[PDB]
Amino acid sequence: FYVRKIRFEGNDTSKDAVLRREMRQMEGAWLGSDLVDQGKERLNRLGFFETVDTDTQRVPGSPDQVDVVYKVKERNTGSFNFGIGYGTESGVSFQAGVQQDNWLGTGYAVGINGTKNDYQTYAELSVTNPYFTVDGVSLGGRLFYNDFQADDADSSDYTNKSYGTDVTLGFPINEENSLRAGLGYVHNSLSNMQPQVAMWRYLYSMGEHPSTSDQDNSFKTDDFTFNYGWTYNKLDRGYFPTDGSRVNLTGKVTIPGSDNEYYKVTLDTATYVPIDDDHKWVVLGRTRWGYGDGLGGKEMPFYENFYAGGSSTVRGFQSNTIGPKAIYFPHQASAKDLCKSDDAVGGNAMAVASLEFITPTPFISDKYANSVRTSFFWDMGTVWDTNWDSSSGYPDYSDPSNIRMSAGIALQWMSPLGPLVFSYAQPFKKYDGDKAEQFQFNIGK
Repeated sequence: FYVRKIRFEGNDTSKDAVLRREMRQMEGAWLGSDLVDQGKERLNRLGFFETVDTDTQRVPGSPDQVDVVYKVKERNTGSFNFGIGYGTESGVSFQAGVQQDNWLGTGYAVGINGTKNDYQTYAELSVTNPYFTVDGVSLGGRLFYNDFQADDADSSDYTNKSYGTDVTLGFPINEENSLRAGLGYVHNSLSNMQPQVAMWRYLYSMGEHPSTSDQDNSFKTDDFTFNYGWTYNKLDRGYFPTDGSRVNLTGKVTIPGSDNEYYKVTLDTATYVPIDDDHKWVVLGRTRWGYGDGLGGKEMPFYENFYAGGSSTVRGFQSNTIGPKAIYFPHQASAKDLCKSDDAVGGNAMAVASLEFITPTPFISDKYANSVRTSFFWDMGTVWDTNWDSSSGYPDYSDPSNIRMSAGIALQWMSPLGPLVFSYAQPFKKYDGDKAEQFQFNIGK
């Protein structure tokens, strides 16, 4: 018996000539099991396969010829994910999931994700194909479920169960630049809303005028959107930058087939300026911007509002407190006129800025220095409601000018339990109903 052809079945991503080198069986030359078995074990030495087996196939219409088939399977192990942590005004957060790129030689990248915290429960099904022509260009699919409990996020009472879809293109415009664009669908099921002037104005705008009696009432919507974005990143290191910037522009727009008629746009900038030779003293320039409104006829959805205050925006203020507050019709909590509250609602417009100064950590003169970052900050921000008709006795929520600020210290440490962050700030400039939260902490999400 003699070998005619040495075939490689399941040679998906590994090259043909590569696998031909790791086996010394000559074509045309006499077949020997000794040379077949040695090629299989050498293919395992490469370690790019889970299972390698030999199968000598007989040639059709030949009493002598035999084809040597090496049936191989590449071990593309999927990504497994799990996450636990704490944070002031977010509480105990659970972030677990699982993604697979090899599924099922399509060759799309499929994944199932999940999130659970005090106010939000999220779940998604992802499907996207990278390469996809010239560069890592993509067309993505997203099937999501979301449950938001406004009372638990420090806002005025309501509950919004969301179901929707995403069809997003991801053009990599540079090594440091990305540009995404997509289509969307979103079903929002608003329920148990607490009556106030700020959210009843949008329901009166949508033509769905409800009751002012008590909490129980529904409002289901269906929307189709065009999503766009851009991400610039020139940060020297990932998690503790010293030089470079990061810009994120992510705005959406409603299609004329949707129930809601609105547009919303956001901008987030981070600028790191090192003032030395060893990048020990650095100045961080962070800014966050947001704007949206009811594009013709009606007002923008209050679930799409902008919020400020807390660990990620303005420290010294409890989560979501900065900006407008709810003006209730009956009573507030556990009367025959309007009731102004301390409970935030957010706004269609917000501007946040922050000047931070990172210094070397005192008391630590070691190689443990690149683990902890000490910073002194000055945080500033405001959120307002464009459509708040002051034509009253209640505060002008349409006024941008009342910008609230804080000063404080910050500590970041790559702790044995994961990323640890704690801040302590004084809210030196506060306005009517703004709630303070001096010490704020966040552990490894």
